[PDB]
Amino acid sequence: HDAQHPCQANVAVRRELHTPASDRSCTHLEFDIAGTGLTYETGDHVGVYTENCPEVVEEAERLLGYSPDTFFTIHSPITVRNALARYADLLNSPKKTSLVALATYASDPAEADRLRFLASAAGKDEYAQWVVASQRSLLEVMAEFPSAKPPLGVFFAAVAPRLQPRYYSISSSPSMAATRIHVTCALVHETTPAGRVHKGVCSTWIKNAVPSEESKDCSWAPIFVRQSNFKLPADPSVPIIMIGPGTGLAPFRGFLQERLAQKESGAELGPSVFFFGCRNSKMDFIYEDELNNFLEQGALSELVLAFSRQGPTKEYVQHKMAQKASEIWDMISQGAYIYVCGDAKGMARDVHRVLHTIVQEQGSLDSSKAESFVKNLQMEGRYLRDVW
Ligand SMILES: Cc1cc2nc3c(=O)[nH]c(=O)nc-3n(C[C@H](O)[C@H](O)[C@H](O)COP(=O)(O)OP(=O)(O)OC[C@H]3O[C@@H](n4cnc5c(N)ncnc54)[C@H](O)[C@@H]3O)c2cc1C
Ligand SMILES: NC(=O)c1ccc[n+]([C@@H]2O[C@H](COP(=O)([O-])OP(=O)(O)OC[C@H]3O[C@@H](n4cnc5c(N)ncnc54)[C@H](OP(=O)(O)O)[C@@H]3O)[C@@H](O)[C@H]2O)c1
Repeated sequence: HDAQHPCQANVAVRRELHTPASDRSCTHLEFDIAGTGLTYETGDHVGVYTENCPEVVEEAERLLGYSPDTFFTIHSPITVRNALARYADLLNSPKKTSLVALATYASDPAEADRLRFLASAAGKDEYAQWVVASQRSLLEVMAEFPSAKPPLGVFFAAVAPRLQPRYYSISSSPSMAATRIHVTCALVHETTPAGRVHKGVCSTWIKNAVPSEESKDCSWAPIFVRQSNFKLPADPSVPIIMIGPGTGLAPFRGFLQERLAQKESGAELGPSVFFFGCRNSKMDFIYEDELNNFLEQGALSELVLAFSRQGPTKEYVQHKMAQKASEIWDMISQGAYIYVCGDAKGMARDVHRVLHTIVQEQGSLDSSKAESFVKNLQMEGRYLRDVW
């Protein structure tokens, strides 16, 4: 019932979205909010509190040397083991103030000197490479310096920051489902430059959550809702363009549920065009069936697709945007809103760059005018991005 403070909501359904032939995974999850004061609007975000994997917690317990059977008041009582699971960010990289604190408690002079060094101005380049670039966890830094043994209070006050909640762009509309909060969540699983195997904290928890639809002893999590400006226009007559691939599809599923929801009790839809992208029609084409239904009805006018690993061609959403550069510019002159959701470092940037180019050819403006023009779709509120 608060952004800072969560509501114990349960997991009703949890399903894999990829096919058994997919090499990756994407979970569809539904939070049951019946009887909770939680309310949400299309395009809003849901924050989720999660916990650490037990192996990671155990490595911390090894390193810290506490009795897990100690109870204590995190600034009502809790055990060391549960505090590490739910309140300690163990896997991100220690800030410099956290290294300072470890050094204070490092009984090896050389280890204590190295910790203090990495936190000093003199050590900034080294910190950037050995800690940040390599994505070394608090648990690794601590193993590198085993004489650093901070007391329980310091550890939670200065060494480990709290385990932040993870945000997901809600993928359902309240009209279609006012009792369920829908999330679409890619399983994260990387290897750091230093070679640590990292399981995404919240995306692994979601992947393995037990839903009430398969057992009574079901999973639950403290959730909460964050209002966003990623909202549909006032009236359906306004034409809209939705661009996100992969999990960038999430908000638009709510968008299409909302169009349809209004559509049953309302006016004709404006043209809807959705650019989707994924690896293979037979692997990660999440929500395929639902999308064709949205087409059979009037929810979405059209669904361009981009498959980047299936077939000879590496097709991306922006590549499918340039081919359709004529129709979308017409959409702009008709007053269309444009939505971009998904990966922020590559796709959004690439899509942003493509957008600037399309106006030049289909608008006859120079680079500066195009830039100012696009900047002005943003200010007007017609160009929206939900990226991460
Ligand atoms: C507004 C918003 C909406 C979102 N919507 C969605 C959505 O709809 N679907 C979805 O799947 N996700 C979404 N995300 C992203 C999501 O919130 C999480 O970031 C993502 O799921 C990973 O969560 P995780 O806890 O599992 O991974 P984490 O455990 O947080 O890991 C995150 C990344 O950090 C890397 N990492 C590991 N160790 C280190 C280190 N020491 N230093 C630096 N980096 C390290 C990992 O390799 C990994 O790539 C959204 C994010 C935002 C902000
Ligand atoms: N390499 C990266 O830096 C990168 C990019 C995106 C996501 N991720 C990670 O992978 C996980 C799943 O994310 P997701 O499901 O949204 O991503 P995804 O499934 O990897 O991406 C879906 C589609 O987006 C395509 N794509 C990749 N780069 C693109 C670009 N620059 N422009 C346009 N399209 C592009 C992918 O192509 P290909 O995959 O065939 O290249 C794929 O076809 C996330 O946890 C995320 O952190 C990593």
